[PDB]
Amino acid sequence: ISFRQQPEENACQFQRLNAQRPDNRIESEGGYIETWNPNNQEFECAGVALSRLVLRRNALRRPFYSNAPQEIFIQQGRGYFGLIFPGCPSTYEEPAQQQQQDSHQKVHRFNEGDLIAVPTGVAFWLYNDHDTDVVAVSLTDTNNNDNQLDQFPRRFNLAGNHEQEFLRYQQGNIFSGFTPEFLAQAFQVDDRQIVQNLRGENESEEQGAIVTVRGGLRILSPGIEETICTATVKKNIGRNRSPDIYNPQAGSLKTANELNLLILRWLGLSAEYGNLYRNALFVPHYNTNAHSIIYALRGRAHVQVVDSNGNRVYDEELQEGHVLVVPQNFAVAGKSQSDNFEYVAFKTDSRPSIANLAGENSVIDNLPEEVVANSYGLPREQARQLKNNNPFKFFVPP
Amino acid sequence: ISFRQQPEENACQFQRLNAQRPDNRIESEGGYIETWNPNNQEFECAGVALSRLVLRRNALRRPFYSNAPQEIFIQQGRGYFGLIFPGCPSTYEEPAQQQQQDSHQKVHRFNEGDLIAVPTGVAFWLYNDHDTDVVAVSLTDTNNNDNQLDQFPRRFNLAGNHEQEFLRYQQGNIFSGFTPEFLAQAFQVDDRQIVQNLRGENESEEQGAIVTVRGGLRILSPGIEETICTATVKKNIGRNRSPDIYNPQAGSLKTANELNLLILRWLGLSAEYGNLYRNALFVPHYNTNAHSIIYALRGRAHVQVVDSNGNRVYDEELQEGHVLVVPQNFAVAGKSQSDNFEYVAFKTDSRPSIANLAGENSVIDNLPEEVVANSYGLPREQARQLKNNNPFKFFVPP
Amino acid sequence: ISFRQQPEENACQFQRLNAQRPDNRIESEGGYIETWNPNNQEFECAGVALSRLVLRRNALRRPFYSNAPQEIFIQQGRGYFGLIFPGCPSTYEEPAQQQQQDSHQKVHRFNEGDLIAVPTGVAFWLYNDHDTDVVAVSLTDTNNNDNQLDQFPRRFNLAGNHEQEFLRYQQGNIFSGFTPEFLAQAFQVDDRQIVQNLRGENESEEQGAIVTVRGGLRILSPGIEETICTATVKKNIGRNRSPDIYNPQAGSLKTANELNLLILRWLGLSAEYGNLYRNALFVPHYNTNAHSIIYALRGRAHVQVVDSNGNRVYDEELQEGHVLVVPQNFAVAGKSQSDNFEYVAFKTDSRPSIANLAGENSVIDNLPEEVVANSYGLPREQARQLKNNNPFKFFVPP
Amino acid sequence: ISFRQQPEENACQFQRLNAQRPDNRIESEGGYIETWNPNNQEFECAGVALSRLVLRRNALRRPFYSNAPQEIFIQQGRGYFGLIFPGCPSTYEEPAQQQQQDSHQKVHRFNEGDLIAVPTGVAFWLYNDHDTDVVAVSLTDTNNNDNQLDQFPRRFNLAGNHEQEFLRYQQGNIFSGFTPEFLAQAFQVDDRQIVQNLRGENESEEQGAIVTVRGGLRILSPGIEETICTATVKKNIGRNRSPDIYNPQAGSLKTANELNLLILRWLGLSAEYGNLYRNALFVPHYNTNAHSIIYALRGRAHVQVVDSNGNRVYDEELQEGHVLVVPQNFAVAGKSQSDNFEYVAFKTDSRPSIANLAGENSVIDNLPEEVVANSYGLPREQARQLKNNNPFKFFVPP
Amino acid sequence: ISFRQQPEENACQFQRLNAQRPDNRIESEGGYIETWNPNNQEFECAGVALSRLVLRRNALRRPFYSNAPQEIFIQQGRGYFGLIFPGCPSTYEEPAQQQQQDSHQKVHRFNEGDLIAVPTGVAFWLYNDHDTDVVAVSLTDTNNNDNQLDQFPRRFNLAGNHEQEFLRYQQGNIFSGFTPEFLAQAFQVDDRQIVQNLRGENESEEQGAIVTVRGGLRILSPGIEETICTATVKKNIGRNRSPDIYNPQAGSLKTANELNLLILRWLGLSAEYGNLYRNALFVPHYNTNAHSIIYALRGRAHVQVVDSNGNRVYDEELQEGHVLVVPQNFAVAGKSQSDNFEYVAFKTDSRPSIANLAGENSVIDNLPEEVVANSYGLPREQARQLKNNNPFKFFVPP
Ligand code: NA
Ligand code: NA
Ligand code: NA
Ligand code: NA
Ligand code: NA
Repeated sequence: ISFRQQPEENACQFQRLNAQRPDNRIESEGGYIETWNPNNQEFECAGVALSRLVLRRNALRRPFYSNAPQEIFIQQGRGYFGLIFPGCPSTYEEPAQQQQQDSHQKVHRFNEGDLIAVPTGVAFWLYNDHDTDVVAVSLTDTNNNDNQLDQFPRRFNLAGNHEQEFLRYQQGNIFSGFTPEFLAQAFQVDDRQIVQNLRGENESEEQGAIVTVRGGLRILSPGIEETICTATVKKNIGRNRSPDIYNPQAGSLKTANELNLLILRWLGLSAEYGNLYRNALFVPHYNTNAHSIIYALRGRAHVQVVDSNGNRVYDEELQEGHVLVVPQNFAVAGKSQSDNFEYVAFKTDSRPSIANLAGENSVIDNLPEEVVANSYGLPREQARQLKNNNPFKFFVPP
Repeated sequence: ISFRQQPEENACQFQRLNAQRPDNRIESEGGYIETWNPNNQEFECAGVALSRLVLRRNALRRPFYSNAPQEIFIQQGRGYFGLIFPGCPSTYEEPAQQQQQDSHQKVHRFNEGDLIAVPTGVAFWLYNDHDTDVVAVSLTDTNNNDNQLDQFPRRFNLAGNHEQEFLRYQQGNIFSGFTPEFLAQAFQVDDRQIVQNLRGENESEEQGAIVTVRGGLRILSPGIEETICTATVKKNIGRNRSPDIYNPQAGSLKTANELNLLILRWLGLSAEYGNLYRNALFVPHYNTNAHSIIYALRGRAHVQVVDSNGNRVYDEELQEGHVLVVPQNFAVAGKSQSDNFEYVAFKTDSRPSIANLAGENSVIDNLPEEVVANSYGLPREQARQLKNNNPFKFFVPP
Repeated sequence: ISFRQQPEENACQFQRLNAQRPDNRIESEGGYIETWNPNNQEFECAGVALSRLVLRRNALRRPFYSNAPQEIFIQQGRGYFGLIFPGCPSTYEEPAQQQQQDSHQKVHRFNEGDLIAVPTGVAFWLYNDHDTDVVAVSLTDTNNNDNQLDQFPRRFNLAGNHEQEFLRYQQGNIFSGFTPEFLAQAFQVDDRQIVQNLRGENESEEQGAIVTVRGGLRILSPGIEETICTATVKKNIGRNRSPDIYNPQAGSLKTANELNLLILRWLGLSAEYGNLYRNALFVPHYNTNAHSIIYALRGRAHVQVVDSNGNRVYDEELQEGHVLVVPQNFAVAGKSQSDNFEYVAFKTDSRPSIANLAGENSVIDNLPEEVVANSYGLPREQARQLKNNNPFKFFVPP
Repeated sequence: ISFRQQPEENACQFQRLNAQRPDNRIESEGGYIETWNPNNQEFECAGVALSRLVLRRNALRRPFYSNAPQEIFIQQGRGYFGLIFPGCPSTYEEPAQQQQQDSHQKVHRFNEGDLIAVPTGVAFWLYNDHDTDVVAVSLTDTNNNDNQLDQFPRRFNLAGNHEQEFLRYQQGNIFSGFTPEFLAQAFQVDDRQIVQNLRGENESEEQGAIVTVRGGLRILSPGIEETICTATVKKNIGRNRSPDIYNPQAGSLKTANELNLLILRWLGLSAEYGNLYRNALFVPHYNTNAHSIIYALRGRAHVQVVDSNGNRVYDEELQEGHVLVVPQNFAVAGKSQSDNFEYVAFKTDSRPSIANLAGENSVIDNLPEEVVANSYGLPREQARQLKNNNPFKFFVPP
Repeated sequence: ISFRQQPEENACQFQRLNAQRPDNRIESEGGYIETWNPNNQEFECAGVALSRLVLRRNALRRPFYSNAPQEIFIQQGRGYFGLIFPGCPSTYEEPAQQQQQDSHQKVHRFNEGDLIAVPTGVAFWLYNDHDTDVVAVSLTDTNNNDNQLDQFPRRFNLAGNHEQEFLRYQQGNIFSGFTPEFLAQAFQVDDRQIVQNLRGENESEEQGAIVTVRGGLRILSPGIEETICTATVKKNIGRNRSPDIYNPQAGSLKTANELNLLILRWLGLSAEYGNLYRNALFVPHYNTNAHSIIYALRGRAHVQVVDSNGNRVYDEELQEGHVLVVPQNFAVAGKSQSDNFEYVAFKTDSRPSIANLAGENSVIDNLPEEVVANSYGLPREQARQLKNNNPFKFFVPP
C-alpha cells in the first residue's frame, strides 16, 4: 500500500527521461553528503528526494529527524545506528563502573546490503567503526501522506550549526532556536556553557552534519520494551544468500517489502536489489502500483523505458552512481553490459507488484492464444511462439 | 472508504452544473470509443474521466492497462472479458488436440447489468460474441491514490498503433517503444516479422483499439490459483431480481459496493443502478462521502441539485445518454418523466452512504419534534406533519 | 493515523509564526459565531479552519452538516446535542400523551471539557438549557481525505436563510433550493405555507444560524440500534479527574485520541487539554505526525517555536482566546506566566505522538552518553548532566 | 467479537434455569469478597465466574492479576483504582518534598455506574476514600481464548497470605514462593525483614485480600506514554444521562461495548445497564452472539426465558442481588414489579446484538405480511395486527 | 495474538513441575529425531509437542507437512531448507545445461540461531551441507486453532516407509496409500517401478525420515512471485549482534515475534533467545499471554517457578538439553550457575508480553509508594527501597 500526494499537472509527461547524478556536496569533518536536485522532472514525477552519505572510520552522522519517511540502503561498509522511538524506555544499560552508569535505546549493527526504514519524526544517527567507508543511499518520500508539511524534505538537526541538506533547492540545530533560560530549565543545567554547546555556539557551519570521534565511540552492544519498542527496522537484501527470483545464468532479485520488514507497511515504501549478468536481459515489465528509483550500484546496463504513447523516453547505458526514475506503469527492460550489473531500486509502495510482459506467466503468456493471434495479426503458430519460446520468468540468459 | 486527491481551489464552486454528452469519437474496425471531456468543471470537481465503448459482433477491444482504477458498467450486450493479474498462474487449459495445447487466465462471461472492477495496472480485454452490440460505460478514477502519476487518465495499449483515448485533452503500443533486439531476446523469437507485428508495424492508426475477429474467437470457457488469483471482479446490479430498496409503485435501487464485491474496497469505488417509475420521486438526499456520476440509461427525469448556499445549480430534464455529476454533500432530487427512468450512478467511495432529507428515518424524521418546530417556525402540529406525512423511504409514489 | 492533502509549495516555510484571533462575527438571535481567517499562512499550513460558537440560555444552533470532519471542544457550559447518522432508526420515543407520539435519534448531554467528533456529512445541532453561556471551539479539517470537494469548509444548513460561516474568505438553506412542487411531494404536505417556512421564506438573513426557543426546548432525555447506531461520539478531557500525565507541582495533560474515542480513527483527528502552573515549563518537544492548533483557554504562557533551520519563528506570551499553530515536527516549549495556564490543542492525527527533547525518556535521555558527548563537544561528565539532571517527563516544576 | 472455548456436551441443555446468589464469603480487614459457585450449570454453560467485592472507607484491595479477562461494574461508591500495563513508564510523579520523590502509573477515579475492563495478566488494585461502601460486581471470563490455562479462574496475589477467591470450587502471594536469596538480589534489598514482609510472613490468612489504610491513602491525582500506555479502560454506563434506548414511560438501556470502550475488543466482553419502570415490559428478545449474565441491581421483575424446544426454563421474580444467566439465543422477556427495576447484564461478546421478536423493526415486523399470515394460520388482518399494534422498540409501556 | 484450545480440567494445577528430557529416539540413515512425551502434564498444560532433529553432513530430512504449526530453532549448524507454499510458481530456475532444465521454489540458507516458522499443511525439507551436525529443536502447537484435527501432532510424510514421529504416544508415506493406477494417471508415468519407489516399496522402516545424499545435493542457490509467494519465513535470533534487552554485566534477550517475522501473526507463536552470565539474575516475572517452553541450550541455571497459590512448583538447576514449561501467568526467576547460561524459550503467542515484578518499570516500581507501603506492612522508607534499590530492567548483575 501507499498513500501519497499526486504530482502537479503534466509532471509525468516526458519528452525524454534523464538519468541523474548528484549536483551538490556538503563537506564535513569525517565524511560528506551529496544531494540530487529534487526539482528535476524525474524527481517531481516520483515525488521523492535522494541523497548519498559517506562516513569514514570513526565518523558520526549526528542525530536528526525528518518530516518525510526514509529508506536507507547500505551500499558498502558496516557500523552502528540508533533510531529513537519517542517515549520508549531504555533497554541497553550498564552498572556504574548496584547503581546505573548509562542507559539508552537499542543500538543496532548494520552491514552492507542492509535496508533501514526511518519513520517520519523518528530521530536517527549512524556511526562507522571500520576502515571501509560506509556509503548509504537515502530515499526521502516527500509526497508521502505522513509528511503534512509542504513538499520540502527537511532535516531537523539535534546538534551542529550547519546547512540543511536540501535547503538550496527551495524557493542551526533545533535547540539553538530556544533561549538559554528555556534550555537551563528544560535540562536543569545551571552551566550556561553546557547550554552554549547544546546550541552549537562553539562551532562553525564547517564542522557539518558528520563529526569524527577521536579514539572511536564506545556504546553498549555485545511489556512494551521487548514488543513494540523493539520492532524490526532493517532487513538485509543486498548481501543475502537467498534471492526471491534466481537464475544462475541470468541474474537475481530480492525485495524488502511489508511481508519481510513489517514497519514498511506504515512507511508506504520498499526496495529491491537486483543482479543481472553480462548480456542477460530483465524482460520488459512494469510496476502496477509504484514509481521505481533505480540507483546503479556496480557495472552498467543498456536500459530502455517506454511511456503510455509507446515512446522510448530513455535509451542508454545506465552507469554506476547514476539514478533512473521509472514512473509507475511505464515499461522498462535492461541488458547488462558488465560481468555483473548491480542495482537497488527504491519503490513508492510497501508491496510493489511487477507485471512481466514476456516470459513464463507474463501478460502475453496468460492471454488465450487466439487473443494474442488476433491482437498482433499473427497465425496461430506464430502466436504460440510468442507465448511459449521463452520458458523463463523475469530474466533471460544471454 | 476512498483515498483521493482533492480538486484545485474553487473546482466545486458552481454558478451552474451542466449535464454533459460525449465530445469525441474514436473509430475502429469493429466498434468505437466515445469520451467526455475530463477538463469540464463537473469532471474536474469529481476528479474522474468517463468513456463509452461500443463493440459489435466478433469485435475485440485489445488488451490495455491504465494508471487509474476503473469501474465498467455493461449497459447492453453479453460477451467475454479477461483481467490479467500479474504472476497468477494459468488456470484454464486444454490437452493438445497428455501434453498441453494452450493455457491462460480465467475468461469471464459478462451480461447486461454487470459492473466490472479493473484495478490500477491490471490488463483488461473485452469481446462481444453476439448480435446485440455491447455498450459499456467506463469510469476512470484519475484522482485516486492508486494513480501516482499526474491526473491524465492513460491507456497503456498492449497492441495496435493508435491514438490514446484521452490524449486530445492534455496540455503506438507498449512494445513498439522497445528495439527489435530487446524484443527478440525477451520473447526468444528469431522471426523479425513476429516482432514487427508485435510492435504494430503492420497497421495504421485506423485499425484502432477494437478489431473484428473473422469467424469469431475461440477461447476456453464451458493454493493461490483458487483463492487470491480467482477473486471476484464483477457483480450484476442492472439486471438483478433483487434490488436493495424497492417500492413497486415508485422505483428501485441496487448497489455494488465493498460488501458485495470485495475488490471495490481496494479501488475506493462503487456504483448504483436505479429505476424510477413515471411521476415517482427520489426524495431530496445527499451522499455523505462520495461524488455521484449519474449516467442516464433510459427515459428522462426532472432533476434538481442544490449547493451549500441553497442555490439550485441544476434544474432540468436529465436525458438518456447524458451525464450529471452531483458533488459530494450537494442535495439532489428527481421525478421521472418516463414510464421507467433508468440510471447508473458511479460513486467515488467503496461504501457510499445516502442521507435522505425527507421520509421515514430521514434527517427530518430523526430530529425531535420540537427541534423541527423551532428550526422552521412551525406549530407543533405542522412539525409533526413534516416528520410523518411521508411514511416511505427513498422513493415516493406519484 | 490521518490521510490529508499536503499544503501548497512553501506553505510551512515561515519568516514568523503569528498567533491569531477571530476576524469576523456573525450575529444571531440567541448567540453568535466567530471565525478565524483560514487564508492566513498558519491555517494554510495546518490545512484546517477554526470557529467559536456562543449559545445563550435556550439558544438552538439549528441543524447543519459539513464536507469536512469537525472536532468541537466545550470550553464552558452544558446542554444537549444530536448527531444524525443516516438511516439509523430512532431509539428515543414516547407514548401519545399504545400509540407513538414522537421518536427521534439519541439526544446527548454535553458538559464543559467535552470533545465531540462530527464525521463528514453527519448533521449536528446544539442547545443550551442553562444560564451559563455555552462556548464551543470548532476545528474543521478542510484538508482531510474525507473532504472530496475543494478546500472551502462549507456548512450545508438544514434551516434558516443566512450567511455561510466561511463564505467571506472564498475567491439559503438546503431545502430552499428545491421547487415547491418537489418538496410537497417529498414530504406529502399539501400546505404550501409548511413548505414556505421549510424553505426559510418567512425570515431574514438576520435570524441567523442560532434561534432562541421561547419557554425552552422539550426533548426526550432522562441489532444495529444499540451497536453501530449508538457508537460513542464524545469524550470528556477538560474536566477530567484523570489526566494522562500529571505532576502536582507543574501541570497536566489529557488526550482524547482513537484509543479513547474510537470514532476519531475515521476522522484522523484528536485533541489534548493541558494545564501548566505558574513558572512551570512544558519541555521543548515536537509532534512526529500532526499539526497542533493551540487555543489558549485561561491565563497566559511564554511560548517559543523553532523551525527546521533552528529559527525562532514564534517568541511571545500566548494569551487566552488566541490561537497558535505549531506545524508538524517544529519544536515548541512554554512557561506559564499565570496561576494556571489552560489550553486545548487540536491535532491533525487520530493518534498523535509527542517526542520530548529533554527529561526522562526524552530523545537526549535515550542516546548513548558518548553520542551526546560527541554531538555537543562535551566532556563525558557534562553529557551525563544533560541526560540526567532533569528526572521528570514532559513538565518541569518552577 | 469473541473467541471462547465451547462448554462440555449438554451444558446448555436445561430442565430448569435457576437464579443464583453467592454461596461463599471471604472476610478481610476492611471489607469482603463473595463468590458464586462457578460449577453450577448456569455458569458452566456461560463459561464464566462471578464475584462481588465490598470495600469500606479507606479499604485497599491489594494488587492481583488473573488468567482470565474481567469486567467490573461499580454498583455503588467511588474511589481510585490502578491497572499496571507491563513496561509502561510512570506518568504520575512529584518533586522531592529538582529531584524526584515518587512516580507511578496513572491512578484513575471511579464512580457508581463505571464499567472497568481488566485484560488477562494486567495487575489491578482498588481503594475506597469515601463513607459509602464501594460494591463492585466482577465477571471473570474463564472460557476466554486469552486464558491458556485450564478453566479455573485464578487470582495471582502480589501481597498477603490468604485464600484464593475460587479455590474451594476446584477438584500465599506470588513473592512468597521465591527463596529469600532470589528476592534480595531481585530488589537489591539487604534487609531480610523487608523480604519477610514482601513474602507475607508477618501476617495471618485472616488479614485477607483487603486491608484498611489508617489515615487513608495518599496517591498522586488532581510517544507511548500518552498513546498506548494511557488507553481508556473504563466507561460509565449506570449513571449516564444518555442511554442508547429510552422511553420515559417504560425504561432505558445503555451499553458499554467495543464501539464505546475500545479495549473491550481485545477482551471479547461487554455489559449493558437497563431500567425498567413498574409494569413496563422488555419484549421477548434473544442475543444472537452472547451469553447474558443478568445481575439484578434494585427492585424485582417477573422474568421468563424460553429454550430451543419452546420450553419455559425460567419463570419467576428475579430479585435484587440474584443472578440469572440467559444462554446465547434463548429468548427472554421481563415485566418490572418495582417502581424501577435496575440491572447490569454482562455479555460474552464485545459487540453483542439483540434481536427483538416483537415491536417496531422486530423479527415479526420485518417478515412479509403473507409470511406472518401463513406461518401462524392467521387472516391477513390479524397478521397485520401482530406486525403493527406495538409501534415501540425494545420496551413497551404498562 | 493466539487462538488455541484450552487444556482439560486441572491440567495446569501442579503439585510439582518437572523438567523433561527426550524419551525416544528414531534412527535414520544420516541422523535421528528425538521426541519428548507430549502426554506429560507439563506438555498437556502448554498444549504443545517438542522434538529435536540431528542431521549429519549430506543428510536430507525428506519432505513432510503437519496439521499443527511449527517453530524450529537452529541450535547449531548450517544448511538449506525449502517450504512449499501451495500453488506458488517456481522462482528458481536454470537453462538446460533457451529451454528450461529444472525449476523449483526458493531454497533458503539457514544458520545457527535461526528461527523458522512452518505454517499448518506447508511442506518442509532440511539439508545439512557442512561438517558440523545441524541440531534443530521443533515446537509443534497441537492446541492451535489451525489444527482442526484432534490433539495428535501428525507428520504427513511425502517419502519413505517409516514410523510417524509421535505415533507411540497416541491411544507409510502419503503416496503409498493410493493405488498404482491412480498414481500413474496422476503423474502420467507408465513406469510401474517409478510408482513403486514413489510409494516407498523399495525400502524398509529403517531407512527413516532422514537420508544421506552421496556426493551431496546440488540445488539452485547463489506479481505474486516476488510478493506473497516469497514472504519471509525465518529470522535470526540466537546469533544476532543486536539483542532487544542488553546489560554487558548480566545478560541479553532477543525475541522473534510478529513485529519481526510477520508470518508469526498467523501461527500464534514466537520465541526468545536469552543469555544470562554467571551469578546474574533474570528477575521474577511472568508472561501475561503465553506459555513458555524453555529449552536449555548451554550451561545451567538455578530456576524457581511459583504458581497462583504462591507455591514453589519448581526449584532446581535447569541443565543443557532439558526443557522446562512455565505456564502462562506463573512467575519465574533464574540465576545462572555457568559462565553463560543460554536458552531458547518458545511462547504460545505471536506477541508475548513479559511483566517484570522487580526492577525499573516493574509492577512494584509502577505502584504508588503508599500502595506498596500499605500492601506489605512497610514504613514509607522501606517501600521506597523496594521500588528503587534495583535501577535495572529484567536482569540484575552478580
Ligand atoms: Na505517459
Ligand atoms: Na457549494
Ligand atoms: Na521549516
Ligand atoms: Na436448548
Ligand atoms: Na495455579
